[PDB]
Amino acid sequence: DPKWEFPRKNLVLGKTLGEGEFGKVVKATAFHLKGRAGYTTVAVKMLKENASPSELRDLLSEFNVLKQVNHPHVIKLYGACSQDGPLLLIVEYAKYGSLRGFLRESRKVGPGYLGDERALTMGDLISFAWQISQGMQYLAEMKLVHRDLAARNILVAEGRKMKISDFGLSRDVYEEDSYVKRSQGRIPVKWMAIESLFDHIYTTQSDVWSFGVLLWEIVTLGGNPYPGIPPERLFNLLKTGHRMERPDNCSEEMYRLMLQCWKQEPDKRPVFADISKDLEKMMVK
Amino acid sequence: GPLSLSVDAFKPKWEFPRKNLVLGKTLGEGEFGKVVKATAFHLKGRAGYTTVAVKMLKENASPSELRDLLSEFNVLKQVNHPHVIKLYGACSQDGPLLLIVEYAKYGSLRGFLRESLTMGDLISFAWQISQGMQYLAEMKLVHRDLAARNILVAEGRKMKISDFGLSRDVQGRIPVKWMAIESLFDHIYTTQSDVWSFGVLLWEIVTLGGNPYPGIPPERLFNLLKTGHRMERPDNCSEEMYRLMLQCWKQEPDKRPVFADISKDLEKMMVKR
Ligand SMILES: CO[C@]1(C(=O)N[C@@H](C)c2ccc(-n3cc(F)cn3)nc2)CC[C@H](c2nc(C)cc(Nc3cc(C)[nH]n3)n2)CC1
Ligand SMILES: CO[C@]1(C(=O)N[C@@H](C)c2ccc(-n3cc(F)cn3)nc2)CC[C@H](c2nc(C)cc(Nc3cc(C)[nH]n3)n2)CC1
Repeated sequence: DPKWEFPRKNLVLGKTLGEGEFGKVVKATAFHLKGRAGYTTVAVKMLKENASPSELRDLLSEFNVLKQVNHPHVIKLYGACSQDGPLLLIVEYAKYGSLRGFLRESRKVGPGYLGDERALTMGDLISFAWQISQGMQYLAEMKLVHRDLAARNILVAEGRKMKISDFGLSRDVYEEDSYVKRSQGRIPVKWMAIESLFDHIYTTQSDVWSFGVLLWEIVTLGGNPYPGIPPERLFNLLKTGHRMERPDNCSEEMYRLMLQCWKQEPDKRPVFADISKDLEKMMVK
Repeated sequence: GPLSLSVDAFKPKWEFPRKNLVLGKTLGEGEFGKVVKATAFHLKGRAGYTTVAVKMLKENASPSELRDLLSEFNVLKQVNHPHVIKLYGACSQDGPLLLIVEYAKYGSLRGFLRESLTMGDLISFAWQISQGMQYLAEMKLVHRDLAARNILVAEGRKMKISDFGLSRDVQGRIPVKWMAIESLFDHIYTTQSDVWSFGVLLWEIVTLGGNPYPGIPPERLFNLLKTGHRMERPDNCSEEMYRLMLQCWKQEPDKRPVFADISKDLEKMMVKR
């Protein structure tokens, strides 16, 4: 595609920001990038030499999705180097890294959580959730289930701006408002809705479940969900009716919103436009 | 679904009591799971403590990971061969799912070779793997993920085939650089695609844990293999051995050798030394 193909000579790759088993994200710089003069700091998502067909299909799918979606709280695609070399995916540089990493740092790093850029209040945590909810509102409007919504997969940009990232597992759902796969999914079990885990059904309403898990991560400052519980235990735990308890540092109003997101029946959960309104009513109060 | 049924089913011959397992140091770990050394008291009617390896999931494990671990348990109950990694059992009643397997002291074959052995030792390793694969092929088991990282090196340098989480009897998460051409283009996995992968494993042995297709990205390999290209003859490799690699990488699966032929070729190399 000529609108997205970037000259490889103009990209210069730097240090590794982080790494999986099959791929990595490196800090980079790009010369003469989409009208800009000079160099621009960017992130490059790419595969390792041990890459599977599924990892390659997912990186290709992330590229496809990112060409079609533009939102202030969705990570911005600049382009790709995809001829005479490996597939390099050029995306916006979010300076604070993951939301999980950012929030876990605020425990350790002063001024820290307080109930400018390192001082956090409950007001700021609600704001972060609201930004992500606004991005998911838009992504649900585009007929697009993210599936892997979690605090490790949100990035934190300049001005503490939330950027939904890691679109490799996201699927189109124009067909039937649902994505169903026969085989087992690669979403971590502790972020999955009950119908996704048991029945393999992924909708906007299972992204609402996952968002509920993200809310819990946000208020506990990057907590590990279902702490100490093996992931195989989630099948029986969720079926019988159990959900994560109210974390210390969380209002009744916020916990009701979490419990709403984790209703067994997906029609009884709130849509992303309602979630945005709840968080607005929390903010103003 | 399939996994909720398996998990529930999974929760006597293979149930090891948790109180007799003492987990030791971590041997290594991926994103979603780890392998730890342990001591097992009264393991399968054996006196005292037996050193074992324990595979457990990490707490961000997916359904895919959990299925693979249960699938490995399912496969390893049906197989017993000196060059396949032995299952002793599982802890399923007391906390997380622990899979208890044979302990091989030197780690992965890839890691063993990268530390480094004569050409006779290298040919002996390829033969052992080929023997275990001849056994697996006879048991109707396609391994799928044959590679030097998925072979373990036990005491006396005995090769153990391992990592049975992706094996199937009779989308894709096997790395592109080890997959057969019909696997790449048609998603077909047979004994003859294990042969292809063994050929890549054979290349890894003679290079002392080399990275296959070095400086070619996996995305470009599809069209290089389709057109006819293969890896050239590596250094410290005979004409006889390279010919055996090239035949494992024939496009048509019928033209590739079976594992009896491979073993027979390797038996004929060692007797001529
Ligand atoms: C959560 O993401 C990180 C990580 O460790 N990811 C692992 C788990 C990971 C797994 C698979 C693959 N794959 C990449 C592929 F192409 C395929 N898989 N890459 C990485 C940790 C945070 C890191 C980062 N740190 C800082 C300080 C800034 C920053 N800015 C960014 C990052 C981006 C994309 N834009 N701007 N990113 C990015 C990588
Ligand atoms: C290739 O295997 C190692 C590794 O780092 N693997 C990573 C990449 C990895 C990924 C996923 C999971 N998962 C485990 C799960 F349950 C799910 N995923 N575990 C580990 C490196 C070698 C290490 C080892 N070192 C030594 C010195 C000895 C040794 N002996 C053994 C090992 C066994 C099984 N029996 N005896 N093993 C075992 C782990």
